[PDB]
Amino acid sequence: MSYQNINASIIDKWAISYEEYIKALNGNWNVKLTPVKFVPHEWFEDLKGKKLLGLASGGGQQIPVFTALGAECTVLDYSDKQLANEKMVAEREKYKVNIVKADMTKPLPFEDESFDIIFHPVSNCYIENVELVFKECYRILKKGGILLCGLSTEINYLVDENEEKIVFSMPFNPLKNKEHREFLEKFDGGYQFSHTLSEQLGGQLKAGFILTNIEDDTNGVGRLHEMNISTYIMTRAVK
Amino acid sequence: MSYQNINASIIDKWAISYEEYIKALNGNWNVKLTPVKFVPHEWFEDLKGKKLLGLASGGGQQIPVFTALGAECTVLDYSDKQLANEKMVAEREKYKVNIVKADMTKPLPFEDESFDIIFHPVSNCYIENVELVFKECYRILKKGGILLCGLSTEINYLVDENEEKIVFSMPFNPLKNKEHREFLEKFDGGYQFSHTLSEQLGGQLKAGFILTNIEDDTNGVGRLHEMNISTYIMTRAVK
Repeated sequence: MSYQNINASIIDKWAISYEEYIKALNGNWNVKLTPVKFVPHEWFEDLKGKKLLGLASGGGQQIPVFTALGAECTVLDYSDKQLANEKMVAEREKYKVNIVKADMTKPLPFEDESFDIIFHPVSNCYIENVELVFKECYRILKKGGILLCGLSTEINYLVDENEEKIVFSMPFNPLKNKEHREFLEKFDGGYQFSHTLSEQLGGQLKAGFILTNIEDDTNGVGRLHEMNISTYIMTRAVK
Repeated sequence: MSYQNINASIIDKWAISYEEYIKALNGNWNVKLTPVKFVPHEWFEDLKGKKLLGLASGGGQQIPVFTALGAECTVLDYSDKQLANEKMVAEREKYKVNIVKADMTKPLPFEDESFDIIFHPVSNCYIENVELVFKECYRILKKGGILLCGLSTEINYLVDENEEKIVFSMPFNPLKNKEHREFLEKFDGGYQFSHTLSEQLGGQLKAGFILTNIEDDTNGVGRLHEMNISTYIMTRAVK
């Protein structure tokens, strides 16, 4: 089994309400790239008629909202259950959505200049190398297209469950380090990877993107969140 | 008795050799924005003939190298001892340099569009508000000019005296929190401040800079360095 298939099966082992979809149709909406903050509405521009890709954004959480606002949406995920939740909500609200099962560690199955916007919430913590994913995002966006990302860092991988003593040496890589794989095994964590700023932000620059907004967020729950420690990045970039 | 004067006296209380300067005249050189890594030479373009500002870059370690390579340099720093090092090298090599004592938290004493490049190594951990400094950098750079920075983050300000446990809630601000001021006063650390990515990177975007390169670095010594934990950013941006 590939580590990506192991991750999907763990996610499968573990959706927007009808009322919330109704609110979105009435103009009342908010989505997240990271655990706490809502994405400023201006980052998306006008979505009516825009082609949107939810990159590892399944579960029937954000795509139903973008669909209610008029976007023609495609959702890519490697978890069958995340994809099933997207289909369940599409059926409940009688809307069309292009559901694609695919591993984002590999080339994306779309043509060049196919999308106006890519919505990529926290998810690349499940893949080892992110630079190739950002180059693919650049290829499939049209000129002037928008990439919005939620991005993990190193801090959450420095600590153990006590969220206090710094115990792990970086990078956190369970493919390469027995100690990191063993820690995840105590909590059924699968294969998760720390990533540096050279990866999460420099990877977008190397692909050609112009970064326009960079903001911080916290975990939403737990000790590091209560201490107001910034553990995630929210980014907007344009091609 | 201001915090900037306190920091300057602590740094004072705490330069390149002739051989190293001559190596630099011969195109054999390396400088740092952060504790460990050398700055890629391509980030500067060709220094010959460029007007360069070392912003809080005193100590006689980088400015003599850029002068050897043909840049016309100004060095700004608030530590008398750091500026003395620049004076000792300039007199030994008999080159021209503009040596300016000034507090970079306040407006910089330069005309708009005056410099081709600003070199800004790790230093803004000693000041509370960094967004105003980036705006001043944008004002004094020529169109098409380059800003190179070494930037501190939050991790170094999370930890106890042994770099073991995460004990401080953010932001770390000794002007506002007695507990933070007391911690530094135990190590003769002065007044240092944590800064977020919204500040260190978003502050460059809000001033008008276009980020072109983002890399990470470590502390160079101590427990977090031995664990390879990234605690600094290296950046290049263009106006």
